[PDB]
Amino acid sequence: YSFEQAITQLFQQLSLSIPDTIEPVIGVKVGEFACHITEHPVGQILMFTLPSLDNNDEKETLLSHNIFSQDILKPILSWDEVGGHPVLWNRQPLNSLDNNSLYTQLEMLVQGAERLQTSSL
Amino acid sequence: YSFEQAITQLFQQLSLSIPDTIEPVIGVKVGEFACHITEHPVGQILMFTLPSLDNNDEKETLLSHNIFSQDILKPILSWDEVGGHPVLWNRQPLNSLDNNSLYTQLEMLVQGAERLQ
Repeated sequence: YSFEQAITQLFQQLSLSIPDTIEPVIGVKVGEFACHITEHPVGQILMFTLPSLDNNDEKETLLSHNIFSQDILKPILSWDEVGGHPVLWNRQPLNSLDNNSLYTQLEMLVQGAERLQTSSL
Repeated sequence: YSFEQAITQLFQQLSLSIPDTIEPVIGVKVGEFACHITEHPVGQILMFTLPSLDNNDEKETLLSHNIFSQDILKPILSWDEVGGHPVLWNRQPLNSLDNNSLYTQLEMLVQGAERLQ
């Protein structure tokens, strides 16, 4: 199961037109979240977005978002030390995907991005 | 591999006595790190340890340990809000394990705990 085929199916389930040329890093906008999909490392489908973090959130609160859960697609909050900004991402094997695999991954990623903006109050 | 079979092979490699009855959560002490191994969710082998972080590390420094890399066994640093302590963990599918898969996962987890310094 290649990246090309994976993206195709995903775009077919998003009511999106199958791109004639599938770039290495694909961008899909879900609401206000620009999500990027790519193969990294080879054999793994990685999805990531750049969230907005409340400057008033402590490290403990941010790290609490990364505790393991029963959903292996729950995204991880990290820092692009170099880029100087947060990176939220998830990941799964390209060889064990199901019809709804990629959609759920993208959905769990956005859901995680929304939770991060739900914390100030 | 069933959870029991994976644990048995790992313990043989670590030369550790295998309990008569294998519990769902299994611990192993490596150096100064107590590591816990369990199947969660079903079909996934989860390992985690409770590290001691450097109080000098800022928010950005701690979260930088979580960026994705080429090694899918690189551990994730998180926090248990109730216990009030950090939790470092990694995970991989039970259905795609090899002879040294769990040993490598444990090695990567401890290596990560050491990098937190």
